[PDB]
Amino acid sequence: RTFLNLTKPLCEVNSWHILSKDNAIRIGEDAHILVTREPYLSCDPQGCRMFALSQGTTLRGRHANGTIHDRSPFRALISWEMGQAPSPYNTRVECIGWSSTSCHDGMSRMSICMSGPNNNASAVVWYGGRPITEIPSWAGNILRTQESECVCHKGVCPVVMTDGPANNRAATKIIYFKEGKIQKIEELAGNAQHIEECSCYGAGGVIKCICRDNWKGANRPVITIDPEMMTHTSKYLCSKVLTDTSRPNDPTNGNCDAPITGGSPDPGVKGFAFLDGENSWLGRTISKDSRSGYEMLKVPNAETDIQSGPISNQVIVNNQNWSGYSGAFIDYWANKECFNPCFYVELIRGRPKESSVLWTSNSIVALCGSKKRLGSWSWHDGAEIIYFE
Amino acid sequence: RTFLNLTKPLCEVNSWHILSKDNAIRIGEDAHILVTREPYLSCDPQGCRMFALSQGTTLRGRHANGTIHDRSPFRALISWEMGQAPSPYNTRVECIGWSSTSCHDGMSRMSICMSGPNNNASAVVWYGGRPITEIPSWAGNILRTQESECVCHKGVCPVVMTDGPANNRAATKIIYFKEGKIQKIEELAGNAQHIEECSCYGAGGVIKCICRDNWKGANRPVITIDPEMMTHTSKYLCSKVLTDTSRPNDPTNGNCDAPITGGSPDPGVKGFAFLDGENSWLGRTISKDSRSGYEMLKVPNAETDIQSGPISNQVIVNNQNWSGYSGAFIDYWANKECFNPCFYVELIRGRPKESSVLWTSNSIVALCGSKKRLGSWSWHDGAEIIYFE
Amino acid sequence: RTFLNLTKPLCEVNSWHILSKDNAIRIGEDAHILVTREPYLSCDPQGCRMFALSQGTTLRGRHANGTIHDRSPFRALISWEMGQAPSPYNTRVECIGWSSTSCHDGMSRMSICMSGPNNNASAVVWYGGRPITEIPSWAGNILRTQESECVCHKGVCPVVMTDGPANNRAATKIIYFKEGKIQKIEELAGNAQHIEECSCYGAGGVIKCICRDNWKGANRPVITIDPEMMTHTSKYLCSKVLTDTSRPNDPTNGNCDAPITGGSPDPGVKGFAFLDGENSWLGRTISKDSRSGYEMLKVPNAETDIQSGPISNQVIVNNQNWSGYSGAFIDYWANKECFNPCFYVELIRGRPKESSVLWTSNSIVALCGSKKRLGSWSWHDGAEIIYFE
Amino acid sequence: RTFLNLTKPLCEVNSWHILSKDNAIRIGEDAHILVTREPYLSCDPQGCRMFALSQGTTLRGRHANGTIHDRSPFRALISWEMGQAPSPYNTRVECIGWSSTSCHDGMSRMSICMSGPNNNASAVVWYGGRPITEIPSWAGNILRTQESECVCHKGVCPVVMTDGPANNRAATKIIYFKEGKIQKIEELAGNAQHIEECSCYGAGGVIKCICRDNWKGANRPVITIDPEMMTHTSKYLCSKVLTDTSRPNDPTNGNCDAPITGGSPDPGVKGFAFLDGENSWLGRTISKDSRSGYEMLKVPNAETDIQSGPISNQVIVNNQNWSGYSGAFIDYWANKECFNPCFYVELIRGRPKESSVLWTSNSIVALCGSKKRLGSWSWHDGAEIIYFE
Ligand SMILES: CC(=O)N[C@H]1[C@H]([C@H](O)[C@H](O)CO)O[C@@](O)(C(=O)O)C[C@@H]1O
Ligand SMILES: CC(=O)N[C@H]1[C@H]([C@H](O)[C@H](O)CO)O[C@@](O)(C(=O)O)C[C@@H]1O
Ligand SMILES: CC(=O)N[C@H]1[C@H]([C@H](O)[C@H](O)CO)O[C@@](O)(C(=O)O)C[C@@H]1O
Ligand SMILES: CC(=O)N[C@H]1[C@H]([C@H](O)[C@H](O)CO)O[C@@](O)(C(=O)O)C[C@@H]1O
Ligand SMILES: CC(=O)N[C@H]1[C@H]([C@H](O)[C@H](O)CO)O[C@@](O)(C(=O)O)C[C@@H]1O
Ligand SMILES: CC(=O)N[C@H]1[C@H]([C@H](O)[C@H](O)CO)O[C@@](O)(C(=O)O)C[C@@H]1O
Ligand SMILES: CC(=O)N[C@H]1[C@H]([C@H](O)[C@H](O)CO)O[C@@](O)(C(=O)O)C[C@@H]1O
Ligand SMILES: CC(=O)N[C@H]1[C@H]([C@H](O)[C@H](O)CO)O[C@@](O)(C(=O)O)C[C@@H]1O
Ligand SMILES: *[C@@H]1O[C@H](CO)[C@@H](O)[C@H](O)[C@H]1NC(C)=O
Ligand SMILES: [Ca+2]
Ligand SMILES: [Ca+2]
Ligand SMILES: [Ca+2]
Ligand SMILES: [Ca+2]
Repeated sequence: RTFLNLTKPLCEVNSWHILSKDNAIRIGEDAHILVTREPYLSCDPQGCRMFALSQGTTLRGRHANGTIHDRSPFRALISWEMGQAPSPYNTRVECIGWSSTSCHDGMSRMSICMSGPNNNASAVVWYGGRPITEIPSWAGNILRTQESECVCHKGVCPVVMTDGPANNRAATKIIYFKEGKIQKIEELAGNAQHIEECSCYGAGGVIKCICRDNWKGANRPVITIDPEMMTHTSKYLCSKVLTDTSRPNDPTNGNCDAPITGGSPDPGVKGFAFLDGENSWLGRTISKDSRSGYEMLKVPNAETDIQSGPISNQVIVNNQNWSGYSGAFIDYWANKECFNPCFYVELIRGRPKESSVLWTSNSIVALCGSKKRLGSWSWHDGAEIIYFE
Repeated sequence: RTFLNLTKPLCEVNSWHILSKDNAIRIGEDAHILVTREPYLSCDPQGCRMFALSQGTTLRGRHANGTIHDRSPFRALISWEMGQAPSPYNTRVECIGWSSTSCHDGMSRMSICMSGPNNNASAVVWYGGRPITEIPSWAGNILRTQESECVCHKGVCPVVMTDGPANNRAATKIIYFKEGKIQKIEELAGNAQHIEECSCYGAGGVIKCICRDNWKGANRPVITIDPEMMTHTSKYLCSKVLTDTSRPNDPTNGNCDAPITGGSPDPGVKGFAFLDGENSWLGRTISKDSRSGYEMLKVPNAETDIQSGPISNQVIVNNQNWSGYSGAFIDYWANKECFNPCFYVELIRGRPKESSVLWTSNSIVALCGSKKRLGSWSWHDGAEIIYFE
Repeated sequence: RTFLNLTKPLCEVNSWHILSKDNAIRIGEDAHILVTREPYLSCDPQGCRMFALSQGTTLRGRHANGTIHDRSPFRALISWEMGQAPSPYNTRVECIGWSSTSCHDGMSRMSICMSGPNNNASAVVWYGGRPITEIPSWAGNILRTQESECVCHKGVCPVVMTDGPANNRAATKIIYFKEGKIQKIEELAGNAQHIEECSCYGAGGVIKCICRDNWKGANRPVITIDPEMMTHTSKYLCSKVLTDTSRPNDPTNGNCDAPITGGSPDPGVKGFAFLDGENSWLGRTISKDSRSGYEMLKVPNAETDIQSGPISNQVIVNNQNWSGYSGAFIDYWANKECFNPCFYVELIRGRPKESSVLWTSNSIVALCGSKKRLGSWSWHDGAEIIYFE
Repeated sequence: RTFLNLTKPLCEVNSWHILSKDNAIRIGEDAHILVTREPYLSCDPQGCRMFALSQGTTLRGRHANGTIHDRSPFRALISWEMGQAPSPYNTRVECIGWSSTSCHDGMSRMSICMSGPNNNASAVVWYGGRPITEIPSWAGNILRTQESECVCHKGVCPVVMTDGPANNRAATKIIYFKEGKIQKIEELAGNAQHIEECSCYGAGGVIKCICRDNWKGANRPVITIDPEMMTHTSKYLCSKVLTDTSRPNDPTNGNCDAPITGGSPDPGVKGFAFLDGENSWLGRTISKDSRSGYEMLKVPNAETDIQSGPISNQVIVNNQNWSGYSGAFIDYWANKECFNPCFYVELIRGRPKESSVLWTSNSIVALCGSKKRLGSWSWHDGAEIIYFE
């Protein structure tokens, strides 16, 4: 056991293979499955786990009614063995709250959750399963964070947090942790105009966080973090291939340093990309308006070229099925000379798009890169809504 | 592993951060969750766990009917991973009976349960998960104990027990254990006139037990124990801020050495406080009459000053929601230079306050000290009783 | 770490303290609890576990219907953490069949199950979780064994087995195992005329098995086994206090060497006793006709004196409640200078005594000796049969 | 821990003893049990586990409806502790997909699953719980594999795969893995004309794979693999005792080098055999037409003599009960001088044979060889289909 160092480059990726799928809604139709949303996966030296914000009720329970609501005193971050569906019997409570992140540094796991009222939230930072630090809201408006895993290097794990408006300038900070203790706090710098729900990974000693601009941009903000110097820079993804949801049609040219407006009717969704020159892949919903479908697009130089377009594609979820948030993770402890990109897609079921039921929940699908040319099919949730009526 | 020694001082506390909530009643409305009461938490070198007295049925089961009853041959102390809800599938039986205490001495856990008929109860003392000692009733009237964790120092774990009337003078003893064997027994001494359900913690080589006087006082008795000499003193919390339930209004002056009587209609409830000069916090139900709401009041010198009032407060459970028992615990194995205060609140649902159902049970919330000034909100149970009708 | 040696003497016993109780039937009214019968307990260096023969269905399942039947291809020996109820989620399948025994030699656990048709059953002997040895029926009539734990000394664990009529002379053997391999087989010798379902325990290098004579005696046969020499003798309990069920009134004198007959209407039930001169205790159903109630009786010199009677008694289950099989076990790995006797009572619910349901199952209660004079109460099953109607 | 090698000989087998049975359909009538099919068992240094392809839904759930269907994005290979029934709470996801194999090389477990659309399937190869290698379909027609365990020798684990028509010549390959990495690929060679679903086992440094010819033969193809040279040969079982399902009556002579045609109405079923000169056993369904009943036949020189007939038999499942797939496995880590043959029988319930329900699933029974002459009885599933109507 030692601290993880981000000493390896990203593996070449040409295709995406299936890693895990929990079929939670299908199973939760009759088994005791907790309602969730905002899932992800995170790994450690022993393997990978799935994570999500429980709503403190089962899917078939009468308390599933009303779970469209994002914040309550009944939510908590829970983790479970990858592949299983989350039940009250197989899940570990990482922390209490309604927004979270988590990562392993090679020694222990840090987990963070925000809870409390809108104008007075606080974060609690846990390490090795114990509470270490507490951070009060600094802008009095829903202190909140990534909703996917953080990334560590030589013991130092940066985390992106925001507090302030969802539709206006907000106060974002990069907080650098070691064993759950604050090493440094920076205010967000650079040209990104709004930051939410960053999806982050590391490679070659560099951490990149592709985030959600909920205020103006249909293009995604990118923050580049040096976890050794504990400094960062920010801007937008340059590609004309817009990846936020509710975006206009892709334009002739993207914009590296300003948001591209437009889209209807959603201001944003969590998402991700892996940016590695020619070896760059962008995820997005297939629908430009809604959280339906999901596609991976290989867009060489998407980080630096406003003219970059797709040279290959892979449908992860067809546009006849619902998707949701998407984010990045990597099994940094794999026995490979490169760090292989993985991602998950949250498959939201229920409200508001399916209003024949009273609840909102999701299942999870996750895939990682392949150098091979693999065939594919749609990994939709798979549940029949009529069965819940 | 080594014996825990109470060598550290209490951490400074200015507010309370969320530690855990199990949402047991919400989840138990449709998953297989045990009916409980008298819950608490207790930690060890590896972490913290939740404890409670099962009723030997699930919340939705037909045998949940009648569970307002406190004592039966179908109760047992159970423990389980912090944050999970107590099911028949994830709970460890610590011992059999209907009143208990438990604590880890740094090497192993000691667990104690009382069972039997009112006029002939006995305690069984467990250590390392094996029964070590048995203790028969000495006053033939519901031999009973703490209903929250005991505390250990150099292997010596004092426990406060009582046998005798609930509504008149009784026979309290402090029994000193090491590896589940009786080292010494003392009869209660000092100015506390009635002792029940003590909530105890350790700091700076001194163990403090804040208890319930079910006979006269609305102020809580306080026993101070020297675990090395195995001797003690007792009196009452000096503060005018009364913390028992069914208490009258706070008077102008409290009384260190005599009970402050009054209040209606109930003689008492298990509660707690941390007492450390200016760094003192008293918990109580917000209602002076019923087990509803729960608030933490910072009252400097509450332990010694009859005129001490609150300088701050934090609502833990709003007064439109049910509370219950409350008690102290500490993660004595945390990687801190001080012992940080934690507490839990039992959130009782069902009878007698909610008679639309035939059962009585509870969920749990737990919080710990923070040196920061954190925002707060209500951590009420969150179940809808109508769903159970 | 090492093979257990039976070198310690039995602890002095003056009353019985509660060890465990699973409340399976109460819990199983709603939770997913397996139908069982023929339970017992058995310990190893880490702790104690509960055992029983599942019927391959849950209590509330439609397949619980018809579970009065003793033998099917759907039964198996399962073990689980002491105190929990047996569910499909927390039980380990030891082996497959419809008669069993099990014991730990200090290194690993041996478990044995018989299965197959009446005229052609077979035993499979398991060790450390792997199948070691198979034993075919020698008399073509329901090869069967103890239905409670065996006992090992220096790695040698003798097991008593019977093959032959239940209501006439049969063929009993003592098979000595080591690591699941047969070391020696002996034909039953001595004065016991019929042997079934032996309840065995060890002390001072000697193993005593108290059994059920289903053919003639209402007094119980006693087999004494020397595990080093691998030899034995047999006779009956001498006491006039008869302990099998469906017995006549206790006569003026018992008989050391021949069966005391009589009783109505059933030939036998599994039972046990601890025999240590003055320190001797006999368990039996309170009713002399049916398996109801259960009492422990201290009968000095029960093993040698035909006029020995009780000098103390403890009611374990009141005569208004159903009991069932009873058997011996000891936690040989306790941190004590003596081996402390323990026993369990099988609490049978359903058919044939409770015919308003279609199933037969049980719950378990277990107790151990105390040197103290402890109060007591009835530890009956606690389920309300009407809730299953 | 070392790499396992196959130098030991097969144990002599004269009868079959019961190893395990999970009773999953009986139990799943009321507990939360996953719908499965294509089960098997596989062992490692610690013991054995049960495997199967889940359908991503419980047996009682509404999504059970439609589970006759073999391939969907909702299936996954799951493993669990031998003897338990597969629930959402005790199952490990080995990989995602609708065809699999798995085996332990003495150091870690390799698991492989195929998923994707019929024309573009892909395999993901896992080792030690991590994804290692991906393989795209090469014939573009349902790439598929063994549905029972693979076998490893000195780090090398051969796997047989097929891609192509089910009803005509297809493209079978042997792929040799080491730590999940491809060491070599071979096209099928020899006189076997069609290969599906091989049941494989090792002894004397040689792996034999007994398969299913779904195109022509009612006799079973046999593939002999040398795991050191990484080469193979193929032909058919010589015996007149035909072991596929939907076969004609046994002819007077079998055929070592060509398929024997006939039987109605089904083209084949996964099965197995142990081939060891005189010590040879063939399994098959009792019915020549349908997947009903199951018998083991000892047929000396079945691998080499076309006139070889049975010299003994054992009924495993009577012909009044449904059977299904059957396959081979061995506990190669047993403490024995020889490798003892084991096998399982999949017990299919529901569609198409039991059309009164909407689902298809199964339970499992497994047996291993014995040198003794043990009696036997039928180990059928035991659920009442009426209870599911
Ligand atoms: C802390 C919190 O409530 N986060 C919520 C965020 C915010 O609403 C937006 O990022 C605006 O800040 O996104 C969601 O609401 C959403 O769009 O589904 C889900 C998530 O629970
Ligand atoms: C899951 C689904 O049905 N998605 C469909 C959506 C939704 O019906 C609307 O977004 C509802 O507002 O509409 C589309 O035009 C889109 O947005 O891509 C087509 C897509 O197939
Ligand atoms: C052993 C026992 O019965 N303890 C019970 C005590 C006593 O009744 C009082 O302390 C009076 O002695 O408090 C309760 O009843 C109560 O107030 O809810 C709960 C608890 O179960
Ligand atoms: C949980 C709850 O509703 N509490 C309410 C109680 C209860 O109605 C009574 O205690 C029932 O006896 O009444 C109050 O006046 C009080 O006690 O402060 C107001 C409080 O909001
Ligand atoms: C193997 C077997 O069937 N054992 C059964 C035995 C025998 O019937 C008797 O000992 C007569 O041999 O006792 C029972 O039937 C019984 O009385 O409740 C239960 C047990 O299952
Ligand atoms: C559990 C129970 O009800 N036991 C009762 C039994 C049974 O009813 C009969 O044995 C059934 O045949 O009858 C008694 O006379 C007896 O045996 O002592 C009284 C006892 O209270
Ligand atoms: C990958 C796949 O679908 N395998 C299926 C195979 C193929 O149909 C045949 O081997 C023909 O190739 O056999 C089954 O269908 C069957 O007979 O019950 C079950 C199994 O799921
Ligand atoms: C389980 C069962 O009932 N099997 C019966 C089968 C099936 O009914 C048919 O195969 C359905 O196609 O028919 C038989 O003639 C046979 O196959 O030997 C008799 C056998 O008892
Ligand atoms: C096979 O394993 C055995 C037992 O570990 C070992 O003695 C032998 O050297 C190995 N044989 C080969 C050929 O590797
Ligand atoms: Ca946006
Ligand atoms: Ca009081
Ligand atoms: Ca008898
Ligand atoms: Ca065929």
